[PDB]
Amino acid sequence: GEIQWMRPSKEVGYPIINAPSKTKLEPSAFHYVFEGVKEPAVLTKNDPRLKTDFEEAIFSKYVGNKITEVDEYMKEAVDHYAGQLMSLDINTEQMCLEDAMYGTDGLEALDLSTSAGYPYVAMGKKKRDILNKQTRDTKEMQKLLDTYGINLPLVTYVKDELRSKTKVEQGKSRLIEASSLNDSVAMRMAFGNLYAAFHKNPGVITGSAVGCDPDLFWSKIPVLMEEKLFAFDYTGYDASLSPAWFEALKMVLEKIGFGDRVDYIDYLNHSHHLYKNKTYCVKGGMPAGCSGTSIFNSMINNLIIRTLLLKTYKGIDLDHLKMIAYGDDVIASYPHEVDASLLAQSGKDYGLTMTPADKSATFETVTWENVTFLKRFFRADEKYPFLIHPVMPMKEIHESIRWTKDPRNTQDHVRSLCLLAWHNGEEEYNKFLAKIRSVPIGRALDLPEYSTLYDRWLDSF
Ligand code: NA
Repeated sequence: GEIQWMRPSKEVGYPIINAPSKTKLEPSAFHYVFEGVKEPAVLTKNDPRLKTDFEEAIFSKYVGNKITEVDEYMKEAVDHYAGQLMSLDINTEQMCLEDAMYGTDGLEALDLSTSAGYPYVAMGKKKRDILNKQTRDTKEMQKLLDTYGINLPLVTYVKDELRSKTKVEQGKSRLIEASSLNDSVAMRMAFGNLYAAFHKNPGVITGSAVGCDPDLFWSKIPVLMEEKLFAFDYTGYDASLSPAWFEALKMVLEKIGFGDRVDYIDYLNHSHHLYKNKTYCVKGGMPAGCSGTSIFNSMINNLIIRTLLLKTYKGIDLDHLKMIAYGDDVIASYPHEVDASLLAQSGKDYGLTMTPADKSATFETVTWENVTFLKRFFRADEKYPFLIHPVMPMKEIHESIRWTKDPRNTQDHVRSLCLLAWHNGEEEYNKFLAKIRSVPIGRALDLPEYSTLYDRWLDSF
């Protein structure tokens, strides 16, 4: 991805957009009960903690575009992945406005919380004023579509979240490039059934895990994998995507029956954004921060891995590549060992920066013992080995519980963390609960005991 130009929005007929400058994150009642080192990300140029230009830092993610056209290796990758998706008999029919808005089997309703984007953000109009869960009214939305159309600028927001001290000082805050409600709705009408099919089929055929439930899905992943695992991390995946990857995605869509609306992919590839009082044009790069792009980023990841394997290992049998992606995150396997370091080298030529899995200093063999997916390790249950626990280390959980964004959601926040932590074992879980109950706020919470969670897990299969 590359920024073509940037300048005063006024010069191009757009208004100044107002975005919060103060974090909603504040120390929680557990701030001194647990260890942690993360702080709220810098949200403005004037933040005292900054040690470099903020504007430069947040847009440095656009490293440029390494490739223009789709080569022969990418074409083969497209043919193989598209052929694989064809086995799912995905309904190519457009989804009606109602379901696209309020959800249906395999697709959740629009998030009434998130931004409505332009121009609604500048008109002070919220989603709550357009959508009616109880009525499932599409009248209002339909008139807004007719009035403002599609292909609207994306509203850029800085993400309010915890970051390491280094990322804070270097102003390395992540961004949210919100699509207008109009575009979000139009894209779900065009691809709604595709989204539903992926959400309903997490695994090695879709090569996707979006919409998955780790508590249950972890037990299914191992049997789908080939003998030798391989993985790696990407540095700034979304922003690094070159225009060629978007063209390869359109080819996949065309082959599976959506050639009808590949134009929507262009909107993601060549897009314009509004940030504060400026407007800018980007070539390449997947608009980041929102879930609406999770599926497309996952599909593209399937194309990238296939391409690098074909380019690095002529004669590779893709029918035996078994991988599952969630955006840029991935767990993959093949019957034979492969060299991730070599694959990373090939990746540079395609505009991708690949590094050792889980932040290792060197590319080491990936095993069921050290592999992680969505930050969770895999651990067989002591009593029932066939049941696999998704294990997220307590470090991140401890980092999270030390801050709060709303005193009213304290119990939901802590309960969600408990659902993650108990997988670490009864001993660790009880220590976690004991510390929570060492302060008044914690003692007033209704939290599940270990045996209660273990029983509920067994009863969920
Ligand atoms: Na873009």
